[PDB]
Amino acid sequence: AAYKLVLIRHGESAWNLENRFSGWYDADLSPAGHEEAKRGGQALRDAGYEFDICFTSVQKRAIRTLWTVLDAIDQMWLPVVRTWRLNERHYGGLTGLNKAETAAKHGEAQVKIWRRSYDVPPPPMEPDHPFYSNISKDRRYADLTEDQLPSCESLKDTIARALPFWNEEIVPQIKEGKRVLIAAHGNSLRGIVKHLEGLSEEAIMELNLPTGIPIVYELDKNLKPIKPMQFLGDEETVRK
Amino acid sequence: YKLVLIRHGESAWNLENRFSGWYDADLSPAGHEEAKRGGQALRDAGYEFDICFTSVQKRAIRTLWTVLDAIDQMWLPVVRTWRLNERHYGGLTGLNKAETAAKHGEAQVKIWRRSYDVPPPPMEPDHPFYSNISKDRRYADLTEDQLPSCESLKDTIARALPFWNEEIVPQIKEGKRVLIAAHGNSLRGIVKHLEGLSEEAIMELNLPTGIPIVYELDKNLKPIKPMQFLGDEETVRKA
Ligand SMILES: O=C1CCn2c(C(=O)O)cc3cc(Cl)cc(c32)N1
Ligand SMILES: O=C1CCn2c(C(=O)O)cc3cc(Cl)cc(c32)N1
Ligand SMILES: [Cl-]
Repeated sequence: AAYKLVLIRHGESAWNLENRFSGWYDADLSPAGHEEAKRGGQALRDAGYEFDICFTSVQKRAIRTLWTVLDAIDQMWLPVVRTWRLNERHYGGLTGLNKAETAAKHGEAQVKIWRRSYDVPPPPMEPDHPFYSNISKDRRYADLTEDQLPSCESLKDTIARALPFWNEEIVPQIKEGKRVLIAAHGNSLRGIVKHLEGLSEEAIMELNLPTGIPIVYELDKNLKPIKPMQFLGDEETVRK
Repeated sequence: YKLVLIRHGESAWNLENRFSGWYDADLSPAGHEEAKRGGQALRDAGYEFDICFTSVQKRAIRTLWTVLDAIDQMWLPVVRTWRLNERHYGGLTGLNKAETAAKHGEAQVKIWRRSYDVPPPPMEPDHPFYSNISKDRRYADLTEDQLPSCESLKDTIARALPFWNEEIVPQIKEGKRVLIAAHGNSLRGIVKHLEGLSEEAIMELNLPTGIPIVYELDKNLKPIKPMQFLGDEETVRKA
């Protein structure tokens, strides 16, 4: 094909072990998730992949995934571009709650509505929320406009603010011939996969990208996939 | 304005004592610990940055990664440039002191050590690093004039300072707090421009490794006080 694009979703975080909603909270990788990034980078190294530019979020679990990959493939010298538009979905007032706290406060019906819905956001993260200063006042977002800093996101909102970065900054690099690596999160990568394959709301909400595994697209000159996405790795991990 | 430089520490296989140059040596464990200590000094002092500059050489890049991790600023933008690379030591790259004297003689090696504008011999096709460096992907867009076979110190500073002038100075002037993680001779180039040092003075300057180097600059980017070092009092005095 004309072009080849590689995505990687970061693995287990510290808050995953606590089964807390992270969203925009800057949870680090857990030791296991860091090991996953190492395995994915080894897969890219064995396959001989080369890149010219990398994109990631401003969240350290993705940035550390990308760092671990670049180390494994001996491409630490590549230019790296960080953007809040590749961040995980903003889970609003659910941020920091675990499964039990969420069910206790909102009930199983409302939580299932939020889980299955494409465009119903969770509650806003209000100023008295325990992580409100930690996230909404973090200087890394100081240049966002009032309308851009979200208090909460549905998957629709998340995709809506990720796709502008893809169209304006990633697409030109790809069409310039640069080999792109994107290290990011489940829901932002959902936005990209939905755009690439023209998937339905229901189809994207059923797609669970694997973590720590290189996802390869072969793209024609209009950036439309010529075949299904492929996973890199040994036979076992590729199986699962 | 506040500007921080950090020079990386020890590299693998004693290569900092072997004219490591443009060979892309990794940090040794000890040099990695040096970087962790420097980053911890920066965190203890509560430093914040807005943009970071480094070379295309992984010992500098890993030093900067370690510092960003230690100060919880992995989200900062990072700009890599070959213009901040270590001095290219030509045919000497990879040789220890005894091998250098054996091959070239004491008198010649002294001349290269003491001279500001005489390069070592070029790195030839038979050199074990010749294809490893000169055909490396990362230098593919360099023009023939730009990609060295060897550099005098003058050469190194001449190719570093254009990057300083065109990319770092505008950021300092916009008020962004700049961090630079680079190498001995490229940082020498910056320090020589900042302090207007002479050739003999810059050749006598040996910047310490793993130590944050803080500059306070006025509206003209002219230092207002001598460079200061960060760390516990023990290592600060030493430096
Ligand atoms: O990607 C996902 C799936 C996992 N998920 C769950 C769960 O119980 O597994 C609840 C939930 C709620 C919201 Cl608003 C978004 C979610 C949620 N995003
Ligand atoms: O920064 C330096 C100082 C250390 N140095 C020595 C030494 O014996 O310490 C020999 C030498 C030769 C060249 Cl061409 C450049 C050097 C050299 N660059
Ligand atoms: Cl980086």
